[PDB]
Amino acid sequence: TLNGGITDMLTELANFEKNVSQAIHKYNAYRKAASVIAKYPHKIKSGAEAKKLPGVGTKIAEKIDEFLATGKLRKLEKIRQDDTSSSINFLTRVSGIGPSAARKFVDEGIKTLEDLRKNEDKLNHHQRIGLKYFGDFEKRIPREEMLQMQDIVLNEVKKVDSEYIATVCGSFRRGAESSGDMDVLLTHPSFTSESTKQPKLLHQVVEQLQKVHFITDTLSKGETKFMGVCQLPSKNDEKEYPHRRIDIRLIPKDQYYCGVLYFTGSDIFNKNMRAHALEKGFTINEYTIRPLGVTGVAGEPLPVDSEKDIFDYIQWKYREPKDRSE
DNA sequence: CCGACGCCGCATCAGC
DNA sequence: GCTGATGCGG
DNA sequence: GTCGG
Ligand SMILES: Nc1ccn([C@@H]2O[C@H](COP(=O)(O)OP(=O)(O)OP(=O)(O)O)[C@@H](O)[C@H]2O)c(=O)n1
Ligand SMILES: Nc1ccn([C@@H]2O[C@H](COP(=O)(O)OP(=O)(O)OP(=O)(O)O)[C@@H](O)[C@H]2O)c(=O)n1
Ligand SMILES: [Cl-]
Ligand SMILES: [Cl-]
Ligand SMILES: [Cl-]
Ligand SMILES: [Cl-]
Ligand SMILES: [Cl-]
Ligand SMILES: [Cl-]
Ligand SMILES: [Mn+2]
Ligand SMILES: [Mn+2]
Ligand SMILES: [Mn+2]
Ligand SMILES: [Mn+2]
Ligand SMILES: [Mn+2]
Ligand SMILES: [Mn+2]
Ligand SMILES: [Mn+2]
Ligand code: NA
Ligand code: NA
Repeated sequence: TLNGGITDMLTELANFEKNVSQAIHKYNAYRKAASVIAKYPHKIKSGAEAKKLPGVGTKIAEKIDEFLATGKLRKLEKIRQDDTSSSINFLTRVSGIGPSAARKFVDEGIKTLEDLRKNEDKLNHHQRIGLKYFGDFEKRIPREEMLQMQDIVLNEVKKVDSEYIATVCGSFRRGAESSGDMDVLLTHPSFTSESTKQPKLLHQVVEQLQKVHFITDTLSKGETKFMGVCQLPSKNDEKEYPHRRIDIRLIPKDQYYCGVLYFTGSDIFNKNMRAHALEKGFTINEYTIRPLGVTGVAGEPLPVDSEKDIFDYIQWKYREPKDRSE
């Protein structure tokens, strides 16, 4: 892409800060800079030019000047050669292993894929499954396959209870031609902000998808959020499709608009949008947008009858999902 | 300079 | 068992 | 690491 070298550098720095340094704000700062640069419609010729963009400061401007001059960043060359940093970074690529578990594993002499495989008993359930499908989870999902997965989820959901509505969100809803995984928002009239009238609303759906061998494993599961693994069925003599991550979030039906804005994202879009709301005197979560009282305490949920209504409250023009890929 | 940086679900642990 | 901190994830 | 105040 236009400034791909810079955004890659920044993304790598972000990862280092999160996984190694354990500095979440630095991680977020770097990702924010990469995101604003990614969107910038000119090929950046200097750090000064980049510094004009919001989120890009003095330190990043300097790194951009070094990157542009040399094609490299010394700081990253160093980090790349450091054994602890490199090991910690790799372990964190397994779902369920974060910065803390990675550093602990590397402490115990567990630091390669092979090491993990021969110490399964040191992993929790999530981590065990993340390792099992490590290779598959590296692969992206063509949109054509997302469409196939959408049909299966939507039709299977209908067979449990025709009152369910399932909406594929995440990168798919933002129009991506390929997705890292599948994200599904689920509703049912028996679960609203004002009561849960049926039990097992999410469970029933997971069971059904498992029953037809779509869902193959579970990373975690509660009453409103399921994290697992799924796989398209392959044809006769046809090689198997990769295993894919799937996230399903059951949302109170009357709070669909807040939930769908939330689950559509992107994650950076959300951080940016929620931060602006705070600046504007509001707080947005997946359920409500609420006013901030003077004390700084949230008040009553404001009326919402569209995604647009939420943008309006905070004085932002509506942005279609495809324009929320930050 | 500096205080804030999105907001919440589920798994695991420490403490009682 | 419960409750609140921490990890890791959406 | 950045930015408003
Ligand atoms: N998972 C879903 C999907 C949608 N709906 C209902 O369906 C309506 C709109 O249908 P749909 O086109 O599928 O969603 P949106 O286009 O995002 O909503 P709208 O066009 O009304 O703004 C929403 O008001 C919502 O009440 C729901 O309850 N649960
Ligand atoms: N830190 C995060 C992570 C995720 N999300 C929400 O959860 C959605 C799904 O998460 P994820 O699958 O990780 O993001 P995608 O945008 O779908 O990216 P990908 O193509 O890799 O799946 C995001 O889009 C966003 O709406 C969020 O609010 N904050
Ligand atoms: Cl930090
Ligand atoms: Cl480099
Ligand atoms: Cl360093
Ligand atoms: Cl859909
Ligand atoms: Cl709320
Ligand atoms: Cl769109
Ligand atoms: Mn992904
Ligand atoms: Mn996704
Ligand atoms: Mn996801
Ligand atoms: Mn597989
Ligand atoms: Mn703003
Ligand atoms: Mn996290
Ligand atoms: Mn400033
Ligand atoms: Na700037
Ligand atoms: Na991980």
